[PDB]
This record gives sequence, structure tokens and C-alpha cells, in this order.
Amino acid sequence: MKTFEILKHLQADAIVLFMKVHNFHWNVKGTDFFNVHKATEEIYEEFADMFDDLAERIVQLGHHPLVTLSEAIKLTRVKEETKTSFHSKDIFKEILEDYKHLEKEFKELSNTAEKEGDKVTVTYADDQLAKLQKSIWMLQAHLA
Amino acid sequence: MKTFEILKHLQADAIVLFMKVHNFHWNVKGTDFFNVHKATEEIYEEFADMFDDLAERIVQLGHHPLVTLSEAIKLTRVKEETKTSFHSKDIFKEILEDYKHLEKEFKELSNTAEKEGDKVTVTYADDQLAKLQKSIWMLQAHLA
Amino acid sequence: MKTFEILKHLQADAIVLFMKVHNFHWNVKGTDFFNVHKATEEIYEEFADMFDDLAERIVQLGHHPLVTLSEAIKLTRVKEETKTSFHSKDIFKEILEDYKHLEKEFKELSNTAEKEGDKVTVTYADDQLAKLQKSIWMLQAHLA
Amino acid sequence: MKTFEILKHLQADAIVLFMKVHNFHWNVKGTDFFNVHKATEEIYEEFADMFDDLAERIVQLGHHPLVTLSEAIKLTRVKEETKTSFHSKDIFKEILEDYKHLEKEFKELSNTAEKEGDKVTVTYADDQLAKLQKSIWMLQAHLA
Amino acid sequence: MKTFEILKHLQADAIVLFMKVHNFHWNVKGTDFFNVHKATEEIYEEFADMFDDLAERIVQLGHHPLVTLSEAIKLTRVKEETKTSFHSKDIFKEILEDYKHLEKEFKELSNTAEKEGDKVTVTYADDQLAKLQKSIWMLQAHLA
Amino acid sequence: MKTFEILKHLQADAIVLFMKVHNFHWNVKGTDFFNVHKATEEIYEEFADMFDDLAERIVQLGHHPLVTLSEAIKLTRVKEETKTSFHSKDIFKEILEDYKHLEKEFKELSNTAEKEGDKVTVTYADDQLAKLQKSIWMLQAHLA
Amino acid sequence: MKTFEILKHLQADAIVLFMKVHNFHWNVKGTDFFNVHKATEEIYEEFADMFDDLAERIVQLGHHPLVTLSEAIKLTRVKEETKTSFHSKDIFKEILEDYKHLEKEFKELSNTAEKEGDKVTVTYADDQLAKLQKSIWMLQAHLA
Amino acid sequence: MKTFEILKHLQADAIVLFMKVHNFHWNVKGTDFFNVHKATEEIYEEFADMFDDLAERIVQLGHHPLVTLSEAIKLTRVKEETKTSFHSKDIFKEILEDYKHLEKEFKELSNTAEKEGDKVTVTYADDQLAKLQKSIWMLQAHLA
Amino acid sequence: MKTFEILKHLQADAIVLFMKVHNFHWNVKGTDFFNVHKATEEIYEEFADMFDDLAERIVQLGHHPLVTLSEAIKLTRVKEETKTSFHSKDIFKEILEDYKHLEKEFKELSNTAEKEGDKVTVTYADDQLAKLQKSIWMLQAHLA
Amino acid sequence: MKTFEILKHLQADAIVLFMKVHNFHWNVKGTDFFNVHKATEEIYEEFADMFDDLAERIVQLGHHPLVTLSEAIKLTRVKEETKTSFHSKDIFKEILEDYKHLEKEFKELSNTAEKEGDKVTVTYADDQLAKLQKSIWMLQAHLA
Amino acid sequence: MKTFEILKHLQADAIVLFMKVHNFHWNVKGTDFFNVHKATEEIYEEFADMFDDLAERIVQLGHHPLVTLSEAIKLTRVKEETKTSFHSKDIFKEILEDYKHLEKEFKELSNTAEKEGDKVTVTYADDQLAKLQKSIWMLQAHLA
Amino acid sequence: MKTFEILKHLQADAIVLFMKVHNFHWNVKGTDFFNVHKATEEIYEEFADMFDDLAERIVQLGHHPLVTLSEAIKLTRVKEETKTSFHSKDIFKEILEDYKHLEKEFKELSNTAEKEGDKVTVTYADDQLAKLQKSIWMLQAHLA
Repeated sequence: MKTFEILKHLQADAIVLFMKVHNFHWNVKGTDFFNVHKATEEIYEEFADMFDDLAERIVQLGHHPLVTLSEAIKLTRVKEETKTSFHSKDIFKEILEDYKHLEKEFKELSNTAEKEGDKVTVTYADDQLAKLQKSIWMLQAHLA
Repeated sequence: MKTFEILKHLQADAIVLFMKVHNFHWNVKGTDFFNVHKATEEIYEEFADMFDDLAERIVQLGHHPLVTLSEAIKLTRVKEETKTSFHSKDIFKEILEDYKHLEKEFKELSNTAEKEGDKVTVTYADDQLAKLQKSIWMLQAHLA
Repeated sequence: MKTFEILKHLQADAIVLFMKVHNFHWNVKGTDFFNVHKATEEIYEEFADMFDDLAERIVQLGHHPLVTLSEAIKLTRVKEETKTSFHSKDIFKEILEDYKHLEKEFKELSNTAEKEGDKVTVTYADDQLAKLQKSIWMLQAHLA
Repeated sequence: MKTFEILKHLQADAIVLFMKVHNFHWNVKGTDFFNVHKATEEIYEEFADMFDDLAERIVQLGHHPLVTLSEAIKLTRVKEETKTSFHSKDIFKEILEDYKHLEKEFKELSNTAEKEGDKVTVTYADDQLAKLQKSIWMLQAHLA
Repeated sequence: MKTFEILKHLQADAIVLFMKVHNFHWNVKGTDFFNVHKATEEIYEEFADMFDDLAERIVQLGHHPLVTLSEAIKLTRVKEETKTSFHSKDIFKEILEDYKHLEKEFKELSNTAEKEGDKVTVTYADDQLAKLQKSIWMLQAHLA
Repeated sequence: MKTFEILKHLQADAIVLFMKVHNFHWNVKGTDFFNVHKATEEIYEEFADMFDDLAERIVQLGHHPLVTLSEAIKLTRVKEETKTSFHSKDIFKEILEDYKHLEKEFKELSNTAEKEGDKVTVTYADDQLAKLQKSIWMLQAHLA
Repeated sequence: MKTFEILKHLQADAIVLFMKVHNFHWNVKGTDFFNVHKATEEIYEEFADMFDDLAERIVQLGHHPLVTLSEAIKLTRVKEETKTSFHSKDIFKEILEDYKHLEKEFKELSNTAEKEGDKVTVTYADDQLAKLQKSIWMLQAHLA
Repeated sequence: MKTFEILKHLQADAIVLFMKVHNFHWNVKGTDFFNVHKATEEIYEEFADMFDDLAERIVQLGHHPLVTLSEAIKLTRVKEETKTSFHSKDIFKEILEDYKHLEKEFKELSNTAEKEGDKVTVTYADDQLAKLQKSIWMLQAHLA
Repeated sequence: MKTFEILKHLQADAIVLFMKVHNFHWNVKGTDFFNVHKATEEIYEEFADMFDDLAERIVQLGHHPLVTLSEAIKLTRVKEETKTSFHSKDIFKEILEDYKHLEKEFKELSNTAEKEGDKVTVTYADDQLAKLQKSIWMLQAHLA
Repeated sequence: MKTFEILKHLQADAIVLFMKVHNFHWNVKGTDFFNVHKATEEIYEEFADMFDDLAERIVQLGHHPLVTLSEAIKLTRVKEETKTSFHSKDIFKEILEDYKHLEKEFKELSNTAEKEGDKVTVTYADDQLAKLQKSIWMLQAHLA
Repeated sequence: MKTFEILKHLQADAIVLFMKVHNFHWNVKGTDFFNVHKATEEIYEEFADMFDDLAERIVQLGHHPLVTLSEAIKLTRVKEETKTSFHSKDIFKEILEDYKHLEKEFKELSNTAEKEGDKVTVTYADDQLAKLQKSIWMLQAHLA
Repeated sequence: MKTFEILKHLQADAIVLFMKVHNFHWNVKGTDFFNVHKATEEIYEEFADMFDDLAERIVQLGHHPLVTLSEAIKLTRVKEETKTSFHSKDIFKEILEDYKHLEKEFKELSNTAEKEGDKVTVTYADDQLAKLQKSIWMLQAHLA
């Protein structure tokens, strides 16, 4: 609910999503393999970058970012994926739903940070929103 | 004990160590801050790369790499760090001990893979050993 | 009046302005030729980029960008230039007035998008405003 | 029929085709999205470059290139596309037919320019023919 | 109090701070020399860049930036440093306090510009705030 | 059976495979064209590089590499492909089987070279094995 | 005699010549070794590129390029070299004679393609002629 | 009149023109100085490149290029400029007339080489014609 | 009169001149705007670099460079410019006179440093003289 | 005898030597062709650069550089070479003697400029001397 | 005999060989000068790199690398060359014999390190063997 | 005392100092390790470059540079360091004293070369003096 709390929960989602997409990356099979293998590598590296960005946002608010993977699992709103076989369509469907979750949270981040006069977090949140809106649009087109 | 099992436990250590050093990176304080902040970023990105490399080694053996962060926590031999205040000397002492752990495991990896005639894993293991030996030497010199 | 409508009319202006400045580029004569020839190429490529950017903004709002050149001509607020002989001073005077038009529209874009809570379009609009303010200042100095 | 007239009509086709493929680019849906989205961006930028090249050819013959988008619509032999929903196969079928049209025109350009002793336009036309022949071959293979 | 006045006083601070840190750069002594010598060069070049950025912001508001160094000294809120011997710790303490001053002013810049509907200055101010927040955090960690 | 003999037969396979995949590259048709056309170009250039590498290995053992294409055809274990129409799936199936053949041979190369104390050929063979294992894994995933 | 037939026979010559010069490259001995070793690597890579270029020319005429090395040996006008010992002077003498052969064929290619109105093959042929004329001139100077 | 004779006279013109424009470059005065100083450096380096290109064309025809500056002065159709004071307008007027001379000669080069079946010189001549046509157009626009 | 004193007064001139030309840069108006705006940015950055170079020369002589802007104003021989409106011709006239001043001082620097056997300052001074002589020549040509 | 006179005569030598070595470049024959062809291209481009450098030195002294090739022939101390057949050894012998001539002149340049207090020409002359001494040493070693 | 002892003696050879080839580099005379001068610079820089690599291998074994040049002379198996005149053929003969010495030692290094389970030194040794085998082959071809 | 003798003794110092700092590089321990390890690598590579530069200066005077490491030890004025344990402060103290020695010698080099009219060695010596003065200043600041 507070800005740093939204950030910390997003940092948890970021690494959990990194792991989820890492799973997809190595376990994707079928005629779409080559495209999905490449796309998922880009997607999980973006989540790795987001993890780093969010940590930076947290310290500048005078708080500690995630300390452990145990803490990431605690705070995450993302369900971890235990399956190792999917079809490529289901991979993109899953990632889309996760992006939609993130968009909702970054919207809340922006609004909450604005109310506190936290101009830097607002900028960061709005920039992430632009990236997410593009990713969502492309996955929606792919799945249409 | 089997090659793929050593690899999977190392993949678990890799991401746990990534997280541990990420913690150090953001929480380091004192006159050594600037050097340790930079060094730890390089160190955690190396563990992130190792995580990826090990996943690749696992699939080529016909097995699944780590599926979840929960699975990483299960398999890891590394204790997760919950503290958020250290002195820079203790950070390097900790990382050194972790490197020493990894060196022992990559030695075992190389030996085990050789016994199975797994030439590619041997090459990978021996290459990692070279990197670890350099990191260990430098931390030992720093702490001498 | 709605955000997507402002965007679509701006996309129309963008390509019409691209064409207008393309005309200037090839038809400029006189001792200022070399500077104006180069400047106008940069200016029309900026309008080409704007055309692309605006299309991206439109799809993310769930609408279709411009479909045809006929549609661009319909929606544009910019008068198309049929002359093929100008003096370089009149070229810069014309472009300045077009920039001023665009600035007014991007101001309206920013305000309208803000009212709808469209954070991404606001960022885009404000970024374009910065570019336009620089272009306007330089043309005003040139013509002073 | 004269060289400059062929060039001017081709310049009209170039920007109309730029717009047509820009439409395809943003409106493509389905499992082929990512490949077609990328390919169409390359294709429309090629038509944008062709537009520029043709303008250069026109001025060197002592004539004015296209002045307005209205003039492009007047001179074009290409039907503008008002639809906003296609399947990816139909996009490539359409572009192929347009390439075939262009090849016929650039053939005529080369022959006409040769008859007038316009060596530079011949070179330009023959170079464009090489590009078109490659594009056509690849689309034909894709659709076979 | 007005946006252009805040900008002009900040431009004065920027060059005065450039000079102050230039002084530190050349006069730093002791075992920290090499790190501080390098860091201060980066810091003073950032203030030189800020000086330029602020001048650009001023002209776009229709005002004149600083005309002379005499004018910079008049408008500055920063005390000029006449000492030529410091310890490296005091250098970082001083720079931190200056950054804190700048952060307060850029906050005021952002708020004031927002009230006037000056969207471009707001963006500029908020971007500078992000840079300052990072610099402050790192110096605070170093000094903790 | 001797190291240089394995190398020479592999050099023969390399150029024969280069040619086979060159055939696939130009003759592939269908909706997968663009991906297969690109992939096969990379694959045949890898076989061209392998051809060169193997020649280098042969001379360092004091023997002559392949002298003629006639000699390559003589020594090869690979059947030359006379067909000019395939479906993309069959192309990848074929290449996979060829990779599997190569992996078996490079395994034998490594083992044989080790027995002779030829350390350099062992390194070369094991490095090629790593490349082949990756290629095989990806084709197997694609075809699963 | 037909354009595609000239192209196919040239494609055969290209790979046969690649192989011939590859032979020279690895088997050259004597005080000229270092210069000839380097020059021959450049020469055989040029023949490899020519092989690719000619295949592209063939498909655009609606025909199949070379399918197998057996087919290259069938169609080639170049004698394969079975010797493994030469002097560097004889290497350059041989390559010169091969270049002269190619020049004659590319001349015929250009003339034949022109008669059929194949503008693209003419351009390609004339471009190759320029390269060959340079290579021939330099070898003639070397041997004078 | 023969191809090699046209080439040799053009090589003479090239270096004489290099010298003429070198003179302009260093002796230009007035408010246009900076633009003309830069433009003339580009122009004289182009003539230096042309000098080299023409020499290459001559040797491939089995003839000797220019041996001495005395020979260049003998063969040139260009009047050498002894003045050291001009106005920038007269510089561009002069260069334009020289370009026009060159265009006429390269036209004759192309036609003459075509009659002899010298395909490579034709290509070279036509390529130079394209460059000259652009230079002429721009100078004509500048002077209009 | 002493080497370090000449250097310190030149360092004062350098930053004062940086400021003077910064003023010109932002306040230039008229048809020459674009060229003068660009040229003045290069000129003021050169003075900024000179400021740095001179500081380095001072410390190597065992003295302190300028401590404050107040000290720069004290030591400078350059009049600060309070005007904000000039014509471009007067800008270049002013800068020329300043360059001439600097040339006289760097001449004195070189001579004085030579008398003291200060070889490094001589080299530095003579290198600056070369730069100044070029700048002066070009401005004199522009104004002729 | 005066500095500007030495410079002007050297500028004449520079272009005459450019031409002489250009002659060598295109007319060299024999087993050394490839090395001499390359070396002479580097050598003549160095003389072309020297020509430019010397012109710059002349204008900064308030004089006109060479106006025409006729003037270069007048002032040169270098004999123009009319032969078109040499052996590679004689080419290097000739160039060596020319370098030796230049070294003597640049020595005189340095001494004369020093006497006039022309610090910039001294620096230029001494820098050229370093280049010449290296070239001479290498040619002497080659010919030993 | 122990791994670290082999390494230390090789480090001694490395710098002694660096010096020997440095001698050759500067003292080579005759028509082969330019090729040998260049080749020897590459060769001595390789020995300089080897010197560094071996030092790194030594410290990782917990020992001190060479402390002094006196120690290098003590441990080396390479005879230092006091002559200053050779023919280029004798230079390559000498270097070949030194390479052969090194190959024998790196073979022993690899075998000895393997027996101790020193996987990293084995990798290093085998990699050096590959480089040496290439160098030896090329020198043998040159001298054949 | 003669120029070539000063150069030869400096070449001896250069490689001895290279070795001394190489020793420091690998044997440095303690909290300053990372900075000193890096700095010393840069320092010893500078001495390696100096070694090369001095050899070049010697041959251009018609003399032989150092032939052997034995000769370097003979001529050096630098004491070789046999210790393998130091503290980082003592490393910088030692290097400073060596730099001071070099500065004295390069001063003598410059003066001696000037007396002989050796302009090139003077330039070289004065350039080295500039580098040394910077290195000395920084080490003095570090140790203050």
C-alpha cells in the first residue's frame, strides 16, 4: 500500500517471473521452438533488469530491498510454475496474464508515489508502464 | 552424485549466491563502499551467468533444470543471508568461503563427468575452475 | 477531443508535414541551399519518426492508426504546399508556424491524456513538447 | 511514358505502398505476428527509401518530384487499402503483387532511360530490379 | 520563486559547484587520492553539463541565462571554497550537503513549473532529481 | 581409425554437409521459409568453418588434407542429396541425423586422439562436441 | 549457352576452384609461404562467395543451383589438382589461368544475359568482371 | 578518342582540378569561409580519389597512367588558376563549369568504352556520371 | 611573470572566455544562427578544456590552480561581456581579439618556461600556439 | 632561405614525390609486387598528407601556398621520373634518396624557424623529422 | 619436475625469448626486412603475454613467480643471443628450435599437471600447445 | 654521457623496472590489493612500452639496442627487488623514487640530445618528461 511496499512486492514478482520464464525458455518444444526460445530469453532478462531497478528504487526510499529468495517467495503475488511441459501458445498466454498483473501494479505504484510527492518513482513507474503496454499489445496481437 | 545432480545443486547455489551478493551490493556501507558496490555487481552478474550456463548443461544431459525459486532453496547448500548490515571485510570473507565451496563442487563435477565420459561437462567444469581459482586468489590476497 | 482522436489527427499532420518539408528539401535554391537542404532532410525524417511514434500510441489505446494517405489528407489540419519555388527564409517561417501548431496540439494531448489517467501518452506528449520547444527556439533565433 | 513521368508515378507508388505496408505492420494478428510485424517494418522503410531515391532521380532530370500527398494519390497505380484486418498470408500475397507491379515498371524505366541515353537512371533502375527480384523470389518461396 | 528565477539561480550554483569540485579534484591528498581524484572529475563534469542544461531551459522560457561569472557569484546560494587542503572524507561530506541543497531546489523547480503548466521543465527537473537521489544515496552509504 | 584418418573423413563429411545444407537453403519452400532460409545459411557456414578447422588439424599431424572434391566424395560417410523439394520439417530431421553422425565421430576423434597423447586434437574434438550437443538439443526440441 | 546454364557451370567452377586454392593454401612451402598462405585464403573465400552469388542468380531465373558436389564435378571446366607439392610461382601461374578462364565466361555471361534482357545478371556479371580484371592485372604484374 | 586516351586525359584533369580546388580551399575569404573551406576539402579529395580510380582503369587496359605532373599539365583540358583571391560565388561557378566538362567527358568515356565492349570501364564511367550529376545539381541550386 | 603566474592568469582567462562564448552561444540571432550556435559550442568547450589543462600544468609546478570563480575574475585580463544582443560578425570579431590576446600570452609562456628549463610547459605552450594560430587564421579569413 | 620559402619548396617536393611514387605504385613488377604495391600506396598518401600540412603552415605565416602544378614543377628540387619500368630494389633506393633530401630540408626548416621564433613550425618540422628518420632507417635495413 | 617448477622455468624462458626476438626484430636486415620486422614484433609480444600467463599460473599454485631478471637468467634453458647480425633465414631457424623446446616443455607441463589433478594448468598447457603447434607448422613450411 | 649511451642505460632501467613492478603486481596483499594490482599492471606495461620506444631511438642513432637481459642487468642503475612481501604504501614509495630517477635521466637525455642537434630525441625525451611529471605528482599526492 505504501510506495516502498509496492516496490518490494514488485521486486519479488520480478525474480519469480524471471524464474518462471527461465523455465519456459528451457522447456519449450515444437515448431515454434526457435522463436519462443529467443523471445523468452529476452523476457527473462527484462525481469532480471526490473529486479535490479526496483532494488535501486527501494534503497533511495531508505528501505532494504529483498534479502533472500525465501523473501521473494513470501512477498510474490505470482504463482510459481512446477510444470516442465507446455505448448508455446500457453507460454504466451501465461506471460500475457503476468504482464497484465504488472501493469495493474505499476499503475498503483505511479498513483501512490504521486500522492506522496515521490517524483522519481512516478517517472520510473510510468516508464515501466510504457514497456509493459508494448509487450501486452504484441502478445495480444500474437494471440488474436 | 550423478553429473546432472551435481549440476542441478550448483544451479541452485548459483541463484542463491546471486541473491546473497545482490543483498551485499545494496547494503554495503563505509569508506570501501564504491569499490565493493562495483565489485559485488560484477560478482552477482557472474552468478547469474553461471545459473544460465548450468541450465544449458542440464538440458543437454536430457534433464530439467530448476523449475522454481522454491526448488533452488530446496537444493542449495548455501545459507541465505537475512542480515542487512555488514562490514566490507566480512562481505569478502563470506564470498571467499562461497567460492571455496563452489571450487570443491566444480572439482567433483569435473571428476564425475570424466568417469561418465561426458567430455563437454568436463570442459565446462574445468573452465569454471579457472575462473574460481582467480577469484579465490584475489580475495585471499585482499584479506592477507 | 479524445486522446486517440488527437493522436490520429497528429499522425495525419506528421505525414503531411513530412511531405511538405520533403518538397522544401528538393526545391530550395540560393546561397543558403546547402544548409537548408541538410536541415530539411533532418526535419522531414523527424516527422517520419513522429508518424511511426503516433501509430504506436494509437494501437496501445486499442484503435487503428491511419490506414491510407487519403485518410491523412482528410484528418490533417496542415495545408499541403503546391508551390515549388520559395526563398529559404520563407521555408523556415513556414516550418516555424507548423511547429507552433504541433506544440499547441501536443499540449492538448498531454492535458487530455492526463485527465484520462493515460500516463504513457502524457510521457510521450511531454517528451515531444521538449523537442518542439527546442526546434521553435532555434528557428525563432534564426529569424530574429 | 517519358523517363521523368515513369519516375514520378513510381514515387507516387512508393509512398502509397509505404502507407499500405505501414497499415499491415500495425494491424497484423495471429501466430505469425512477430515475424510479419518485423518484416513489414523493413518493407515499409524500403519503400520510404525508394520514395527518396526517386525524388533524387527526378530533380537530376530537371523536374519537380511529388509536391503533395494529394499528388501521390493522383499519380499512383496502387490501390490504397482501407481494411484493418487481414491474415498474414494475404499480407504477403498482396505485397508480392505490388512487387511484381514495381518490377514491371522498373523494367520499363530501364528500357525507356536507355533509349534516351540516360545512363544514370538505367543504373538506378537495374539496381532496384535486383532488389525486387530478390524480394519476389523470397515471397514466392514463402507462399509455395 | 518564478520558474526562470529558480533555473537561473541553479545555473549559478552549477558553475560555482563545478569550480568547488574542480578545487577538490586537484587538491585532494592521501591514500584515497586515486579514487577521489577520479570521482571528483566525474562530479565536476556533471555540474558543467547541468550548467549547459539549465541555460537551455532558460532560453526556452524566453529569458537570458547567466551572462558572466560575476553574475554566477551574485546569484549562487553556494559558498565558494578558498581552502586548498582537505581530507577526502570532508570532500565527500561537503559534496553531499551541496547535493542535498540541489535536491531541495530541483524539488521546488518541479513543483513551481507544474503550477505554471511548464511540462518540459517538470520533466527536466524530475530527471535531475533521479540523478541527485542516486548521488546522495551513494555518498550517504560511503559516509555511514 | 587413426586420428588423421578420422579427421580426413570428417573433413569430407564437412564439405558434403555444407553442400547438402546449401541445397536445403535455396530449395526450402512454405510458411517456414524465412526462418529455415536463415537457419540453413548459418548451418552451412558452420560446416564451411569445420572444413577449414579440420584441414588445420590434419597438417599439424604432418598429413595432407583433402586435395579435391572427388576425394571428399570418396571419403564421405554422408549421402549426397539429389532432391530439390522437401518440407521444412524433413530438412531439420535430416540435419539432426547428420549432427548425430558427427557427434559419434567427434566422440571417436576425442577418444582416439587421447590414446595417442594428441592433446590439441582432443581439445578441438571436445569443443566441437559442445557445439554439436547444442545444435542437436535445439533440433530435438523443435521436432518434439 | 543459355544464361542459367552459364551460371550453373560457373557455380561448379567456383567450388572446384575454392577446393583447388584450399589445396594450395595448406600445401604451399618455401620463403614465400607467409604471403601465399594469406593470399590463397583470401582467394578461396572469394570463390566461396562467388559460389553463393551464382546460386542466388540461378534461383531468380527459376532454376535449381548445384545440388551436390558430384554435380559440381560433372559441370566444371576446371581440372581438379591432385598434387600436394608446388612452388609458389606455379600456384600464382595456375590461379592466373583460372582467372582468365573465369573472365572469358563472365564476358559470355554478360553478353548472353544482355541478349535475353536479363538486366540483373548483366550487372552481376559486369561487377564480377571488374574484380577479375583487378586480380588478373596483379598476378600478371607479380609474374612479369 | 580511344578509351585509354580519354581515361589518361581525365586523369590529367583530375589532378589539375585537385590543385585548382586546393587553391580555392586555402584562399577563400568572407562570411562564407567556413562552409566553402569545408566543401572544397571534400571536393579536392574527390578529385584525388578520381585520379587514383582512373590510373587503375588505365593499367587494366594494358597502358601506363600519368608518369609526371609535367605529363598531367600537357594532357589536361583544364586551365590552371593562378589567382589567389576570389569570392566564394565565383569559386562555385568555376567548379560547376569544371563538373560540366567532366560530365561531358565521362559521357564520351561510357559511349566509347561500350563500343569497344569494355564493360568494366562503362560501369566505372556510369558510376562517376551519377556522382557528377548530383554535384552539378547541388551547385546549380546553390547558384539559382 | 613567473611561469606559474602566467599559467594561473591564463586559467582565469580560460574560464572567463568559456563564459563569454557561452553567452554568445545562447544569445546569437539572425541568418547565421545555426553556424554560429554550433561554432561557439565548440569554442567554449575548447576553453573549458584549456581551463583543465592549465590546472594540470600548475600543480606539476607545485602550486595551486584557481580556487574560486572570484579568483578567476580577479586574475583575468579578459573583460566580461554583460550584453545579450550582438550580431554574429561582432561575435567573431570579439573572439578573434581574445585569441590574439591568448596567442601573445602563450608566446610569453613558452619563452618564460624555456628560460627556466621547464621543458614540459614549453611543449604544452607550443602545442596551444598551434591551435590558436589555426583559429586566428580561420577567423581572419572569415572576416576578410 | 626564409621559413615560408623552405615550406613552399617542400610543398612542391611533396606533390612531385606523390606523383613519382604513384608512378612506382602502378608500374612495379616482379615477385615483390604485392609488398611494394602496398608500401608505395602508403608512401604516396603520406606525401599527399605532407602537401596538405605544408599548405597549412604557409597560410599561418601569411603567405599563399602553391597555386598550380606548374608552380610545383618550378619550385621542386625533385627530378620527375619518366621511366615506367624499374626493379623493386631501385624503387626503394630512389625513395630512400628522396627521404634523405627531405630530412635535410626539414632540418633546415626547424633551424630556420627557430631563429625566427616560429615555435609552431619548429614543432611541425621536428615531428616530420621523426617520421622521416623511421622511414629512412627501415629502407636502409631493407637495402642492407 | 613439479608443476610450479616447470611453470617458473617456462616463465624464465618466456622473457629470455622475448628479449632474443626483440634483438632479432631491431637487427634484421635485407629484402625480407619488412615481413620479418613485423612477424618478430608479433612473436615477442606473444612471449611477453606468455610471461604474464605463467606468472598467473604460478600464484594460483601458491608460489611466487619470477622476482628479478637475474632470476630469469638463472632458471632459463634458453641461450641468450649476443650477436647483432643474422640473416632472416637464421632468425626463423632459431625461433623454430625455441618453439620446439617450448612444445616439449608444455607437453611435460600438461602431463605433470594432470598427474597432480591440476585441471586448470592442464587446460592452460593444452591451449598453449595448440598455439605452438601452429607456429611450428608455419615456420617449418616457410623453411621447407 | 652521449645520447645513445643515455638511451641504452634507460632501456636497461625500463625492463628492470618492468620486472620490479611485475613483482609488486603479483605479490601485493591487503585491503588496497585491488587498486594496486590494477595500477601496477598499467605501470609495468608503460615500462614495457618505454623499453620498445628507447630501442627505436637507439637504432635511429645507428646503434644496437640491448641484446640480452644480461646486458640490461649490466647497464641498469635500478636495484632489482628480491623481496616478495611488501605493504602497498612501500610499493608506491619505491615506484615514486624510480620515477624520480627516470625524470632526472630524461632531463639529461633532453639536454644532451639538444646539444648534439638531435631534434627527434629531444621531442621524445620531453614527451616522456610530461608523462613522468604526471605520474610523480599523483604518487606524491597519494603519499601526502
